Amino acid sequence: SLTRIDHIGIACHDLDATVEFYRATYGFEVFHTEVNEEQGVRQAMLKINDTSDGGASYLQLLEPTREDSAVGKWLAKNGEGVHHIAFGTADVDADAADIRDKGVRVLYDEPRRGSMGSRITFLHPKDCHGVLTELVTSAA
Amino acid sequence: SLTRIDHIGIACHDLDATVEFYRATYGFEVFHTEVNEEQGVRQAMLKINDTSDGGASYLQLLEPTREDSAVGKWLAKNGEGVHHIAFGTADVDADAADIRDKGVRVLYDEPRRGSMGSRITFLHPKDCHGVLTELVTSAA
Ligand SMILES: CC(C(=O)SCCNC(=O)CCNC(=O)[C@H](O)C(C)(C)COP(=O)(O)OP(=O)(O)OC[C@H]1O[C@@H](n2cnc3c(N)ncnc32)[C@H](O)[C@@H]1OP(=O)(O)O)=[N+]([O-])[O-]
Ligand SMILES: CC(C(=O)SCCNC(=O)CCNC(=O)[C@H](O)C(C)(C)COP(=O)(O)OP(=O)(O)OC[C@H]1O[C@@H](n2cnc3c(N)ncnc32)[C@H](O)[C@@H]1OP(=O)(O)O)=[N+]([O-])[O-]
Ligand SMILES: [Cl-]
Ligand SMILES: [Cl-]
Ligand SMILES: [Co+2]
Ligand SMILES: [Co+2]
Repeated sequence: SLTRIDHIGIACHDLDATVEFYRATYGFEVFHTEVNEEQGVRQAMLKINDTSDGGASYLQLLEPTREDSAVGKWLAKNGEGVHHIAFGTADVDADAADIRDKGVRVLYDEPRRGSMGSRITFLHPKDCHGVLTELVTSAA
Repeated sequence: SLTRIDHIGIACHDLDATVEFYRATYGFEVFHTEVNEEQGVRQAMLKINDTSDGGASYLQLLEPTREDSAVGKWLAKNGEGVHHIAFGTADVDADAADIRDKGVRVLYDEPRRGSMGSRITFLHPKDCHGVLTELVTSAA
C-alpha cells in the first residue's frame, strides 16, 4: 500500500543556492546530501515532518550532474520547479507489480537505488495525468 | 514555523476522471470536495497520511471552474501536472510576515479561505526557484 507522501522532487540549476534559499526562507535544514551517478543528479534531502506510517516527508532538491540526464533534459525544457512526487510503501516491488497490472507504465523492471539506500521505481507521467510519480521503500 | 508538507496541488482537466485514477491506481479515497469560486477551482482532497505536527498531508486535485483563473491559465499553457506545493503552519499570518520581511513576494495582504475553512497565502514562484508555494493554517 502507498502509506505516505515520501518527498517532492524539485529540480534546480544550483543545489547549494537552492538549499540556502530553503534554509534562509523557511528554516529547513539539510538531512542528507549525495550524488546518484546512474540517475545523473546531486541531491539534498530536507526533512519537513515525520509521518503516521513511521516514515518521513522530505523536499528532495536535485541538480543535474550532466545535461544528458532525466533532470538535465527537463530543466533545459522547463526551467526550475517541481519535477516529480514520491509515495512511500513498505513493499515497492509488490505495489509496482500491482500498478503494472493496471496498465500504468512502470519505468524499471526491478527497483533501483534511490536516496539513503532506498529502493525506488517510477510511473510514466503520461499515464498519471502529467505527474512523474515515484514509489519508494526506505532501506530501514 | 512550517511544520509539515500540507498538500501537493495537482491541476487537471477533469476532476472526476483524475479522482478515479488516484482511487483505482493507488486506493486513495476522497477526504473532501468543494468549489472555491474566488480561486476559480473545483477541488478534491485525498488524505495520504497524518503528520507529526498533528496535521495531515493530502493530494489536492484542482479543475478550473473558468478559463480566466490561475489554474485555467496554467493548464492552457502547461497541461495537467503539479501546480503548487503547500506547507502547514500553526500561524500563517506570522510566518507570511516573516517571509515578506526576507523580500519573497507574498501574494495576499491577508490570508484568504482555502480547503476546509483553512487560511492560506502564496509565495511568488519566481522568488521560490520556480515553485508556487502555499502556506496554510488548518481551521482546527
Ligand atoms: C535518486 C532519486 C531520484 O528521484 S532521481 C530523479 C531523476 N530520475 C528520473 O526522473 C527517472 C525517471 N524519469 C524518466 O525516465 C524520464 O524522465 C521520463 C519519464 C521517461 C521522460 O523521459 P523522455 O526522455 O521520454 O522525456 P521527454 O522530454 O521525451 O518527454 C516525454 C513526455 O513526458 C513528459 N515529461 C517528461 N518529464 C516529465 C516530468 N518530470 N513530469 C511530467 N511530465 C514529464 C514530456 O513533457 C513529454 O510530454 P509531451 O509528449 O506531452 O510533450 N531518488 O532518490 O528519489
Ligand atoms: C483553494 C486552494 C488553492 O490551492 S487555490 C490554487 C489556485 N490559486 C492560486 O494559484 C493563486 C496563486 N497564484 C497566482 O496568483 C498566480 O497564478 C501567479 C503566482 C501570480 C502567476 O500569475 P501570472 O498571471 O503572473 O501568470 P503568468 O502566466 O503571467 O506567469 C508569470 C510567471 O510565473 C510562472 N508561473 C505561473 N504559474 C506558475 C506555477 N503554478 N508554478 C510555477 N511557475 C509559475 C510563469 O511560468 C511565468 O514565468 P516566466 O515569466 O518565466 O515565463 N487551497 O485550498 O489550498
Ligand atoms: Cl552513485
Ligand atoms: Cl466558494
Ligand atoms: Co525522488
Ligand atoms: Co492548495
